[PDB]
Amino acid sequence: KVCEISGKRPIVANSIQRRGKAKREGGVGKKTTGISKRRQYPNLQKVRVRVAGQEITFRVAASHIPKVYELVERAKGLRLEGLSPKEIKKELL
RNA sequence: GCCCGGAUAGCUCAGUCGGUAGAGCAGGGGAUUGAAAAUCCCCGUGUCCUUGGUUCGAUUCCGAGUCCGGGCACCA
RNA sequence: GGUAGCGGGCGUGGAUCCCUGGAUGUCCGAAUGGGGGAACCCGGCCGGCGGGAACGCCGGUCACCGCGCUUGCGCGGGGGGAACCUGGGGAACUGAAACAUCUCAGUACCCAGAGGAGAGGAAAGAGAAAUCGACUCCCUGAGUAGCGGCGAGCGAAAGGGGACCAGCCUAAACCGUCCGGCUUGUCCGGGCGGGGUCGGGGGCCCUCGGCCGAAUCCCCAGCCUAGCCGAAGCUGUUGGGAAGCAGCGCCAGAGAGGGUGAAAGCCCCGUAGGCGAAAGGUGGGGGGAUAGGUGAGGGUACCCGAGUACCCCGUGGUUCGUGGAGCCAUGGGGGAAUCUGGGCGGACCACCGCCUAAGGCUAAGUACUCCGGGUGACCGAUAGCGCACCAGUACCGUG
RNA sequence: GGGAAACCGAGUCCGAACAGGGCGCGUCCGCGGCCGUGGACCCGAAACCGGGCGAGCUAGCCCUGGCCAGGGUGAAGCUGGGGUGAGACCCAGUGGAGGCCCGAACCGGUGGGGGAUGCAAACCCCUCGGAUGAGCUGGGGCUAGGAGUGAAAAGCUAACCGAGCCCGGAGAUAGCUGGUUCUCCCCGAAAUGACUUUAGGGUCAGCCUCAGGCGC
RNA sequence: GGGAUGACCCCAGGCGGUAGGGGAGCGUUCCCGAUGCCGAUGAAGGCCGACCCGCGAGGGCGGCUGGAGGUAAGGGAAGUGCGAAUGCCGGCAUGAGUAACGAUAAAGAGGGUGAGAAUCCCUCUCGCCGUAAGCCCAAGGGUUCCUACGCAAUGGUCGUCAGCGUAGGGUUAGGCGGGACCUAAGGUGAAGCCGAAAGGCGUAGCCGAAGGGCAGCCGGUUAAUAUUCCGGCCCUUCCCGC
RNA sequence: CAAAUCCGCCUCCCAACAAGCUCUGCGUGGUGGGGAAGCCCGCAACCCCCCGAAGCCAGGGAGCCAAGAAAAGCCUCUAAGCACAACCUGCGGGAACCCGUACCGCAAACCGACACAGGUGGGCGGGUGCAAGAGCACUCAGGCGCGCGGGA
RNA sequence: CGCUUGCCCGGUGCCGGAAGGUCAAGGGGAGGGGUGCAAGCCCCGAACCGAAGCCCCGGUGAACGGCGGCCGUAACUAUAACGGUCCUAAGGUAGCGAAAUUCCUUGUCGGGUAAGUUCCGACCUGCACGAAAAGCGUAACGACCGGAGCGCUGUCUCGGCGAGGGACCCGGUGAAAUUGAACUGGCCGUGAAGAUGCGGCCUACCCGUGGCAGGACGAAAAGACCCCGUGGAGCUUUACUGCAGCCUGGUGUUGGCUCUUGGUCGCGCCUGCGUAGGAUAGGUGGGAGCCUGUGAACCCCCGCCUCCGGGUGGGGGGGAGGCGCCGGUGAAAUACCACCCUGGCGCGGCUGGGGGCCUAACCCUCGGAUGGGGGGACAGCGCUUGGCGGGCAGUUUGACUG
RNA sequence: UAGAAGGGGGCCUGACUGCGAGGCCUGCAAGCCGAGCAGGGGCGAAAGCCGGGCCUAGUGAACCGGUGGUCCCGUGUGGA
Repeated sequence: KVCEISGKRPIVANSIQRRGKAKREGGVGKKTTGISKRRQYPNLQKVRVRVAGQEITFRVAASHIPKVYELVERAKGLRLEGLSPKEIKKELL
């Protein structure tokens, strides 16, 4: 699934199996014994964090963890209550 | 093809951190006992592969040649 | 209405009939009060009807999600569409005279989204020209340059001819205000407003002020949705019938065509030519109005889009299949600078040049044909659409 | 025009070479024959892949109901009697157990005959297996295509399953088999060789034909 | 060879033919020729001929049929010629008056009716079923129920008959069965979790029945309905008032 | 998942293969209906014995191991509330909606292209005889002779 | 159910082994190269450290599996209790045996029959039984397969008669596969080698109805069998290549405090005893002076190293003296000062391994918690490295060929 | 084939570079024989002979790579 901050989501990539010797060394070069489709995923993770009274957690790529703690800070100038951890986040840019 | 180890007594192997060439086994002479062994004394044996060079000389230290032994790859 | 028949009616006091606007429109269906085996059952609240409290009708109103403004109130969305379009996923038969890389192919297909189109789009561009100057589309370039078990095969771009013609708004410094935090400070950060948009510009300090103009609104012309006017021939004869044949005439901006008992410019409907809208659509094509935008110096060096550029690992796009492998995109790890900044010109270094990434919009030229009209060295009932006829019907299948 | 190219040019390339030697004197449209790419003369597979439709037939399990005439055998346990120091134990009576027995309904299919353009795309007659259980059965549910289910045959999954049906890719491919439509005139073959994952298929040579030229 | 090239006369040779190569023609559809030409005193198409012209494919001529179209000379395009494909569509033949007429429970006579009766109606004999071949419900079917007129077809024969044709009748509920009650497997699904899209899970809730809950018995009437209509006896809920 | 006078746990007066209060079945019951075989369509009893369920009283009893649905209606306990409400027991008068109901239904009307010798769940299924029975033979009620026939 | 289930861990599998060999990314960088005028910027790259797997050492049978040959010998002959020799991981035990296993085979004896390739009992030269793909047995059970008797019969010698439903004749209704056209005979021959159809001869007036199956190479199904096609599809494995899954090193999510050790670069101290020689000489260069109130000679208290000869560092006292050249020996000589690792200690940076304890990420739990317990930087997950991998997929497995 | 191709010695390296008229063989592509000119050599006094071996088998197209050289190309220019 997808990063709530960065918008990164799984992609398709190939998997190329080669044998043989680099041309760059010894020679003749490499042959592709096979190729298959497969997918790469974003290293994502949970970040739980304070903000107001409620708990509110984010499921974000590891590479943007910081950007959450940054968002917490710059929502210090903002009126936040209402039994709605759900709307805090929604109202959280 | 590329990177490691090695050659020393008949066999199998230990060495000065440059100045000594040494073990075990086998073979041989004797001690021995009912037989065969196991004890125990005693000796034989060298171009240290190899040609060069460092050096006061070198088995050791370094260029190089040679063969035996490993290790990892490529093959149109 | 497709009219025949009973059995009744209407109309120059202008009917039937055609165009435009409105009214009414059960039940199902995205289906939305709730339920459900689609067209059926069952409710709440407010009002109405019956003698009407129990019963039953009638009208109004009650789904969920997303955005905004004091929990209510406002805007929106949902589904369908012959092709045509963009994005996310994405085969195999086959070809290679076997097959595995390669090919068929980013094809068939699935999914989401857009609209009368869609996509793209104003240079971190092309590439070698003392060069060009957004994007799309056609003709060349060219089966060229290249890619390739260098096999089978795949296959660019620049440049030249045309079509169309258009350019714009923000982020950031700096300034003002409203609100809510803190360690109550000339402070931190949030919403508006102002400033500001570039191949060098902008901000801040000090000395000089004028046209360009909508893609937004308004008005017209024209056009679509009913219709109207239209020239000129008689007789005889053969014949079931004249439009044939014969005598004597006439029109033509009209001798396209169809019809009439056979074969007709002048009998009928038309054709050439010319007319017409109260109402609804359309509409810079032609006129008007705003919104918006236009200079120069000299100094400070405060700002120019960040987990980004950049390097490394894994992949995709391109003619490029690891190759000397750049450029453009990016899942993972590390990780800057603000113009003495940064990317590109096919590893790399140095010279010489090109361009300003990390926010957005933007007509026209192009695509398709459910729909209407025009044509045909197209078919003429085993043809042509599957259907000229009551056909996606009868009939076949659980579907 | 030569050359891989730099390049040179009526020449140019290998070469030291005024040796030798290799290559070096029209276009446009119409018409007709043949070739390449596209189904490319027409009909035909067994199969492969994609998206859907099927558990109202059949297989398993889940929820809730229903059904099994009448006979037969007689487990344990009770109660009494006996036995012993106490007991084990042994008798009678009672009692009604069980993937027990006979046999309908009901579930099944063992042997033989009939049927064989059938009454019937699995039937009929005689005979036979089970029948309180690992039992049969109605209604409501769930699992699917390299997947389900299976007391296990590769069985079943809507009258043909060693991988269902429908539509599409699609006019797959088919070195194989079949078929190919009016008339007259002139000429008229081959069934050999070489190579071929080749051997009933091909490529070159050979043998048929037409046009132009040459002329014993 | 003539050679007044005449495509006509004279002379001399060649002419079996599969795969194939080459050369000439004939016919089918459509276009120019066309605002023309033929045509009811008869177009196209159809049927006949012993006649005329062509080597032949073909083309003329004549007679009958047909009733509104046809289209030269000279040229141009192509869906252009069938006997075979276990070819495709349709029509009609052969087997042939042949095998069959769907349980071996079984028939006979007399009266009706009618154009017409082995096959319809009535009566009397005979035979077959009777944990059925009888009666009552559930599913599924969808007017087949009842009546009046009928018999072309459907019926394995016949048909005056019918589950057939035309037309009109006929299904009545507080208490029977479902729904304005309940929950079962399972399904759906607030909160909530997951997945490239499509979508997959899931607490409470909701749907879901032949299981739980729940008030009707005995008689009579129709051509065709009956715990539904009618009669006697016996019940259940709501609402208002005392 | 204390809110209870209800449940559940202790403790002690009475009371116990009972009585008492309940709730079903069958019997009877005011009275209402029905009512053969027989002639051309028609006279109005209803009593006594015997066999007897697999049905009823039903949540009955015993034995056994494999240890045998949920929820509402229905009783009771209290919450907020409310006590001029509100329930409960009689008695009177009102009110009581939607859908199905013909016919075939082991079959010629359903599944099998057919008026097909096949397939199809629940209840009733009389009498006599053969040991029993839903078995077998005949037979009640009721229904049929199977939509081609005649001769040899 | 009963009685039992022997021997072989060479090879395959699985289980155990903190050593050792091989080993990918990664760490590390001796040294090389391209370019710049250079600062630099760019490529390659050797030692060494570096997982799972593999090698290696062991275990393991109700784990895959396996369980011998040739010659000789007893006072008749026959045969061998005994013996020799080769091979193996080990050489088949008990029990059964011409068998659902036996080729030779109808083995040979016996039983049953008048006669018995079958059947039952025996014997073994078991082509080719054998212990949990169990061995030898076993009351009761069986629409299972074999061999026998008794009873009874149309099964048969060997057929007969009879019944009903069809077959046949008449009235009504009326199909089918098949079909080049047909005026459709025998024998010998002939022919693409099995003739109604050609040749010669022989037979035979025209047309039907009930019967039979020898022929029309009769009908039906574009042969399963055999080939053939560089045709298809299901199954297998130590066939090829991949993929799901599982294992594993480095990273990220990932943090505190200790102890213990590696490798590297700094520096600061040591380190060295052949023969001779004052005495324990590392090299090479410098070198005529150095040391002491920056308290020297001598003694005692005390650490470390040793070739046991000595070398060297501290503390306390004490007082004014110490060394080299020269000399002499040796290849090389001395005091003092330099760069230099031959090996070692001490603080340093720089990364890198193992042990513990913590709690605060992550995960599990607790009468529902802004909290308490438990695990804990491990586990899970992202990217990446190498391995195992018929559990799954695509395919290849030649031609000639009397 | 001894009128040496056989046996023995001396000096050598033509087991050359650049070409090659003309033919054998032949579907293709391959295989074979080769006089002669230029250059620089060996043996011989010279004539001359030598472009491996008495002769006919001892072999493998293209593709992809390795090493050593050289006139060539070198993605704006120099170099890589």
